[PDB]
Parts: sequence; structure tokens; C-alpha cells
Amino acid sequence: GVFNYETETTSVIPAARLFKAFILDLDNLFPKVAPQAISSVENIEGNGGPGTIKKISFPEGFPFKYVKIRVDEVDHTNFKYNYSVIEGGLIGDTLEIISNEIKIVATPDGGSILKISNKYHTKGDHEVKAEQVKASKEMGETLLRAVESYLLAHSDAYN
Repeated sequence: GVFNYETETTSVIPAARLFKAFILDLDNLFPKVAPQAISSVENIEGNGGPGTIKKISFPEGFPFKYVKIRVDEVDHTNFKYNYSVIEGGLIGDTLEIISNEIKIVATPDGGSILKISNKYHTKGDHEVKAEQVKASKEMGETLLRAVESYLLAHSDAYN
């Protein structure tokens, strides 16, 4: 079956600046600012753009050592990133693929909102565990705070 979860979290960073840091520089930024969430990021092939296969490793004592991601879309106009988790974790056992889309929309504040979508395609009768959804939500929030905070402490960065 295919099961959709959606969150939204707000940021005081302008959408255009957030997209640059959060999405376009995530390979460098993430293991830098959130080493408690992410210990490295390696591009197995590609730029970082559509077609890229990427390896994300997790710190010592996470449930899984690493996931592998396929980047499908990096829309610089509408501030969007589409990627699918194709290897690691429960992928190939309980899950077929997890496809994700992140979008950054400007708010009437001058800040922004991250809209996250996570589509789990399960194998057979296996059902998504609430703990997987919560850990994904939590991970998104730690990465987002850690980036926003870095941006506020380095005001000339990504303008």
C-alpha cells in the first residue's frame, strides 16, 4: 500500500535564502551543523541535481547505519526537492521505496514554511510504524533548526 504523511514547519529565514542552504548546500551543511543527526553525506554519482544517487550516514547508534537516496527534481524556481529512499533501513524488507517532496513557500511575514511529504510504499501487508513517522518528523525539525541557527549566526552566508 501507499501511505502519505505531511508536515509543515515554519522558519524566519526568507524562502529564497532557505532553499539555497537547506536544499542546495545540504551535503556540506547537514553533517556540519547537525552531527548528532548526520555523520556524512556522499554523492555516489552526480552534481547533487536530478539523477544523483546519494549516501547519507547516521551517527553511531542510530537504528540504521545509512540510507541511499535518488534525487528526482531540484526545482530552483518553486523551491522544491523531490527524492526517493531506495536503499537501507527497512527498504527491501518491509518497504519498497519512500518518496519525499520538500517545498519552501514564502510567508506574509517575510519568513517561510517547509512543506514535507513522505510517501511510504510498503511491501505486501506490512504497515508503516508510527515510530518511523515520528523519527522522520523529528529529524526534519532538528536539521531545520540547526540550519536556521547557522544562517542567523553567519549573516553574509548564502545571499
